[PDB]
Amino acid sequence: QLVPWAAASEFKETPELESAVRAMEAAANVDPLFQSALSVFMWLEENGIVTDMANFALSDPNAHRMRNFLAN
Amino acid sequence: SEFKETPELESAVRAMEAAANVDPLFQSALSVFMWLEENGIVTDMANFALSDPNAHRMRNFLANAPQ
Repeated sequence: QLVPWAAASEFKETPELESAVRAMEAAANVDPLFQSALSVFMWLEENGIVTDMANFALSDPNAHRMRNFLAN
Repeated sequence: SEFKETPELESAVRAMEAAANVDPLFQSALSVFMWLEENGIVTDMANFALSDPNAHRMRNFLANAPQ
C-alpha cells in the first residue's frame, strides 16, 4: 500500500525502509494515534521538512515552543 | 496520549529502528515521530498538517524559530 510512496521518497531505498512502511501501515490500522503520527510523518517528508523539524525538536525537547504555536 | 501497546506497534518500532540504523534521514524522521508522541502533540500536529497541506505556515514557523 505504502511501498510506492517509500520508493519515491527521499529516504534511502533499502529493504529496511520497505519493511518499515509496511509495518507502520499495519500499526496505523490497529491504532488511530499511530495513524495520525503516520500522516504527519508522510507530510513532513512530502514537504521536505524532516531534517528542519528534527533540528527544531533538538532545540525544543519538551515541545514547549511547538505546543504554543500549534495552540494559537 | 500514547501509542496503543499492540504487537503491531512493537513490530513497527523495531522496523523503524532498523530503517533508521541504515539511513540517517529516516533516523531524523523517527526522532521527530517519537518526539511528537513523547510530548503528546500527535493529534495537534496532525490537525495542523490538515490545515497546512504544503507546510507553508510550518516552514515560516521553523524559519523564525530562535537561533
